[PDB]
Amino acid sequence: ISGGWFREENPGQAMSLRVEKVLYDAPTKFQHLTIFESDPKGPWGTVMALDGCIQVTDYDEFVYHEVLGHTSLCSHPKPERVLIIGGGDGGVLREVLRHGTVEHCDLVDIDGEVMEQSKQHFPQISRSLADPRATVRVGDGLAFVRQTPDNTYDVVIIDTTDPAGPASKLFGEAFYKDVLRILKPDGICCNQGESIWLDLELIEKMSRFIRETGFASVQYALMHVPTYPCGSIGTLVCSKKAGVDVTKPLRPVEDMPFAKDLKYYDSEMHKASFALPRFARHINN
Amino acid sequence: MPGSELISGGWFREENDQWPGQAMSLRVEKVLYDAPTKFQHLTIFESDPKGPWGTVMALDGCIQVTDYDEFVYHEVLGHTSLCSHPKPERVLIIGGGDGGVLREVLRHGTVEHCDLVDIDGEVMEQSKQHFPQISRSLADPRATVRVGDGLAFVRQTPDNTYDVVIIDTTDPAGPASKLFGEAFYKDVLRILKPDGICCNQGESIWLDLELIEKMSRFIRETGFASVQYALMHVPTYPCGSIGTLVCSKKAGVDVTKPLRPVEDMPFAKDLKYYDSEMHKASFALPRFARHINN
Ligand SMILES: C[S@@H](CCCN)C[C@H]1O[C@@H](n2cnc3c(N)ncnc32)[C@H](O)[C@@H]1O
Ligand SMILES: C[S@@H](CCCN)C[C@H]1O[C@@H](n2cnc3c(N)ncnc32)[C@H](O)[C@@H]1O
Repeated sequence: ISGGWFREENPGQAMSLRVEKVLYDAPTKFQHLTIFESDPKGPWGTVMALDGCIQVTDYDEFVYHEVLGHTSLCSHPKPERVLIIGGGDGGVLREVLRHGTVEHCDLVDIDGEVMEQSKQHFPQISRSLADPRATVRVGDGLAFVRQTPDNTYDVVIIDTTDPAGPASKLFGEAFYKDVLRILKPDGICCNQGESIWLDLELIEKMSRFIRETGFASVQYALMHVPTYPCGSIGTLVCSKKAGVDVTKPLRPVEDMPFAKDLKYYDSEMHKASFALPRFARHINN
Repeated sequence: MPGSELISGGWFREENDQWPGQAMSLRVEKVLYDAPTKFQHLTIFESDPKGPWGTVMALDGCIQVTDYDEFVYHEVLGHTSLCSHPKPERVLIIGGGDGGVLREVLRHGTVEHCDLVDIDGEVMEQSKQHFPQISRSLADPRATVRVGDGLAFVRQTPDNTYDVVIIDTTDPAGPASKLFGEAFYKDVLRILKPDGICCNQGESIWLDLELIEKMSRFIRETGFASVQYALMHVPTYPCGSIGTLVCSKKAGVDVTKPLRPVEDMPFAKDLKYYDSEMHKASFALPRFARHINN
């Protein structure tokens, strides 16, 4: 409520944001969705949470959306067809659609209410959802990839909630076999790759099963997000083709017309993301 | 501003008007220390043993160290600076009474002596009592630890005394206030030898960007040839990161690329965060902050 504290806890730590006004707080068909304006004496703006876990804020949203969208597309030689699983807020889709190469993007999120509330309360995040290059569907991403042809996509971006709720299977090897299949030979996959502080064991598990399922290479890109647990998150950037080094940008964004509208990502930051703290560096070898 | 009332209903809550609208919280298993010293409010507590954080120290309600992530800031301060220097033999730490940066500095076989001057002797005594893995080098024969204001210490120190000066302070509100000022950086530039390096506690790009820009400008104006900010990942600092301004007295020095890589040192494998790839990556800043570095 106004003057209280949205508190995110799931051990012995919580990140909290002061509330100015609650805009929406209700059950969807799948999740508990909350949207509030945080204290205007702070920089956060409007905040969206799902099942108690912060998803986007006005002040820092650009980080994760730019890192997912551009690290993957600038690693691809000519990304024309893209799939986003999850991503119902539209942020990754806004970034992907900056690229002049993209002809079509399909976005599939299980919760149609996330798209609706993002259109109502996060116009700068959701502008993309109406673009005629995108087909936006309500549905489970695991079912979607199981109905999708081999060799459909240049890039697949898995922008999901954590393993504990409706995204559970999207962190498993069966799903990843299907993502490898629906990618074209030169395809790239990236995901919501979780934390090196909280989820190191899961990142090592997934990096190994993704490689073993048939991806030629898998590297974790670390990013700074103040409102995600412990202040960061990462993405596993995976290449179907051997001999690809996703840690150096193949097509640097500085050669693109929208490079100077980005707030976080550029080529120095792309290369820097793959340097990991010594305790974690074995992820990237 | 803050003291004992941040410990409320089972938790320490990092509420501060230096970061409005937010607060990191850690749960409290047992308060170990909570009292005003001669200069600051010192709080030490054991966090939830079900969590990883261990013991936690705060000053004037600002989290300073936890057991679990202290290695990050101490390794980055200590090794980014020394690894940027051709032969760092004489080092000064202003602040740093927990000993963490000193522990890292003393890994270096080049160091003949390090002086440490912290205003608050209570911080050193409680670090020895409650953070032994952090404070393990305070009594080293290669260190001299003194209790006093760093502003006075630097003004008394002769020209051309130190190869590296590390300014490991609390925030600008309390006793560290003048350590974020031009007058003080004048003295640091003077006490450095010609090929000196300094670095500091350079605050947050998400909360203090305007302060970082101001320090960067006046450090260059005092006469330092180059100033670059290195960003690092610290979960228990506000917004989950902090930085350091790494400054070269001499021109032609690229502090962003290690001069003496740590990998050619026998203790490289002992570090938990820092290495040369992390050193080079730390100077890459989000586009909105990149003007701090050029
Ligand atoms: C909000 S987005 C994360 C915020 C940063 N863009 C995570 C989305 O993942 C969706 N999600 C969770 N599970 C699934 C499945 N199984 N399929 C598709 N999308 C899903 C969920 O409905 C969110 O809108
Ligand atoms: C705890 S240390 C930072 C935590 C990571 N090592 C910050 C130290 O700055 C000291 N400090 C603050 N002001 C000054 C002055 N003016 N002089 C010296 N040391 C100072 C203060 O007593 C802390 O122990």
